[PDB]
Amino acid sequence: GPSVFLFPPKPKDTLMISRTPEVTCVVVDVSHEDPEVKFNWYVDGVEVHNAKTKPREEQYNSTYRVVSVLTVLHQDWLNGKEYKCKVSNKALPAPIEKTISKAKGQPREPQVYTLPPSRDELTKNQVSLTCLVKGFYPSDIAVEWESNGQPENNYKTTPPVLDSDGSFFLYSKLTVDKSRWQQGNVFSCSVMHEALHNHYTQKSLSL
Amino acid sequence: GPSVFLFPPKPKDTLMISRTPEVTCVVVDVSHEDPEVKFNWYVDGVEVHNAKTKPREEQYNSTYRVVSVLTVLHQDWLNGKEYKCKVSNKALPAPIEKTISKAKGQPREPQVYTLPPSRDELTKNQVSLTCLVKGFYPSDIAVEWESNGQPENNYKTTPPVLDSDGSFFLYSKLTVDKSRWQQGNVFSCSVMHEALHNHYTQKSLSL
Ligand SMILES: *[C@@H]1O[C@H](CO[C@@H]2O[C@@H](C)[C@@H](O)[C@@H](O)[C@@H]2O)[C@@H](O[C@@H]2O[C@H](CO)[C@@H](O[C@@H]3O[C@H](CO[C@H]4O[C@H](CO)[C@@H](O)[C@H](O)[C@@H]4O[C@@H]4O[C@H](CO)[C@@H](O[C@@H]5O[C@H](CO)[C@H](O)[C@H](O)[C@H]5O)[C@H](O)[C@H]4NC(C)=O)[C@@H](O)[C@H](O[C@H]4O[C@H](CO)[C@@H](O)[C@H](O)[C@@H]4O)[C@@H]3O)[C@H](O)[C@H]2NC(C)=O)[C@H](O)[C@H]1NC(C)=O
Ligand SMILES: *[C@@H]1O[C@H](CO[C@@H]2O[C@@H](C)[C@@H](O)[C@@H](O)[C@@H]2O)[C@@H](O[C@@H]2O[C@H](CO)[C@@H](O[C@@H]3O[C@H](CO[C@H]4O[C@H](CO)[C@@H](O)[C@H](O)[C@@H]4O[C@@H]4O[C@H](CO)[C@@H](O[C@@H]5O[C@H](CO)[C@H](O)[C@H](O)[C@H]5O)[C@H](O)[C@H]4NC(C)=O)[C@@H](O)[C@H](O[C@H]4O[C@H](CO)[C@@H](O)[C@H](O)[C@@H]4O)[C@@H]3O)[C@H](O)[C@H]2NC(C)=O)[C@H](O)[C@H]1NC(C)=O
Ligand SMILES: [Zn+2]
Ligand SMILES: [Zn+2]
Ligand SMILES: [Zn+2]
Ligand SMILES: [Zn+2]
Ligand SMILES: [Zn+2]
Ligand SMILES: [Zn+2]
Repeated sequence: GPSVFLFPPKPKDTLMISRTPEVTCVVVDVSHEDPEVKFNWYVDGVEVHNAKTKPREEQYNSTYRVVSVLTVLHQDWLNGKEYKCKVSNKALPAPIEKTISKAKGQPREPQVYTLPPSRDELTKNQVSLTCLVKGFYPSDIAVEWESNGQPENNYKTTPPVLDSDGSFFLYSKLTVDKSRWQQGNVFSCSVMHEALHNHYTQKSLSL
Repeated sequence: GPSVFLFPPKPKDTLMISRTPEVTCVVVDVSHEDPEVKFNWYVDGVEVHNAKTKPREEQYNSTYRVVSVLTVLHQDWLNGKEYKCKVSNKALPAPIEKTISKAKGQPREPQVYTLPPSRDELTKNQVSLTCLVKGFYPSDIAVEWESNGQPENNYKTTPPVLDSDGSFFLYSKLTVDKSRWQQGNVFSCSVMHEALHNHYTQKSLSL
């Protein structure tokens, strides 16, 4: 019979009040002999009716796939409200329900530290600028780099790593020409996390 | 019918000539009506006969599981030899073969850089000592920390991250009391990777 998958919003969409987070309920392996699908949505057990269901789409394996999208409020998601998607179909002996929420647990604010290149690296043509983000909970987080009101995109960030105290840390590495570093430009590590003030902070790095 | 899984050696066992790396061929879902299992092992297509097969073990789901262990030579594994495990059984329409080798690709030597705590962190009771390992290929690697001929084990290391040039980097974070740092102890980041001389290097960090 059919299977249901319930997907959370994109993490950045939950941390920027200007964006619109949504949860996505996908049903797959709907058959042609029973193609009719009913979604019901609940927020903390209270049925809501503002979801937007897309029309069925036949797949190449002779099944149907159908998606319903529920917009969630910025504050509702961060305050831990629970979103339940119930999918009903004439082939199911009982409806299928799935519930999802923001990662649970007491929040912990990141500490953000920028580290200049190692003295041994200063001999190369490019240098690594390092941003350590530690002590945060939950692990949902975004990191980017900027300089002079422009995105610096030659960077990579590690996944969050579970630290010994139950919080998370990561590192972000930005690679720049040694000349840019020596000329004194200011680089900034930008971090978005639920437990920061306005879910945002910035730390800068320069010679 | 039966399924076969072929496991590589532990990465540290491949990088220390004093250790003994082995590949492990596991067969699961062997039935009771056909419990007889024959392993054949090949190194670069040449059959070898020094593997050590364990006796069948019944599982709680009324199947059998059987394991064969082939020791591999330090140099053979690092030189890219291919290990094939062939499993034969009266229930298979044809034998099952699985092949495994060290991660393939031109090797690249890690650059190892140690970074002292951020100036802003020096106000806390504990500080983070950072070891950046970058530019290495393949991603198999081990990292630990030492001080005064003793293991410093209050550390966490990120997984390898694919960098923009196709090599890998990671970071290791060692947490020590601020007093230990200020008292001038020497901490050392130890790295094992195939492309280092003797697959080993060390970098030290102190105030
Ligand atoms: C018949 O065909 C259908 C349709 O598909 C085939 O699909 C592919 C393979 C084609 O090449 C063709 O062969 C076919 O058309 C099959 O349907 C599939 O069923 C699978 C299970 O049977 C199911 O697997 C589960 O996948 C989950 C992850 O799905 C992600 O990522 C995959 C890529 O890896 C992608 O295919 C999915 O679409 C889905 O993508 C995410 O979707 C969400 C929702 O839209 C996105 O979230 C939104 O994103 C937007 C921006 O994009 C915005 O931020 C919104 O706010 C936000 O809400 C998200 O961004 C997408 N991510 C990406 C990367 O794209 C797994 O989690 C899941 O796992 C759990 O799985 C197992 C349990 O079953 C266990 O291993 C374990 O417990 C795990 O916890 C499954 O792996 C497929 O998703 C599903 N495919 C689709 C397209 O729906 C059907 O199976 C087949 N039937 C038969 C009988 O063969
Ligand atoms: C009937 O029962 C059997 C037996 O087991 C049940 O097992 C558990 C669940 C119990 O609670 C009971 O319920 C039962 O007894 C079932 O057999 C299982 O079949 C699975 C597939 O059907 C198979 O899944 C595959 O697992 C691979 C990973 O296995 C690892 O890790 C798991 C833990 O996650 C562990 O259970 C395994 O033993 C194995 O552990 C590794 O073993 C190797 C070899 O020993 C170790 O390597 C050696 O290590 C030593 C030091 O330890 C030294 O360094 C040596 O030099 C070195 O060689 C390694 O260290 C071990 N690691 C760990 C962490 O322990 C997956 O990779 C694999 O995946 C691919 O899988 C899918 C494809 O099928 C895809 O998703 C994808 O393509 C992936 O690429 C599978 O997930 C189980 O391993 C297997 N269990 C065992 C114990 O063998 C059987 O299924 C069941 N039948 C039925 C019909 O229900
Ligand atoms: Zn309604
Ligand atoms: Zn609940
Ligand atoms: Zn907010
Ligand atoms: Zn033999
Ligand atoms: Zn081959
Ligand atoms: Zn060697």
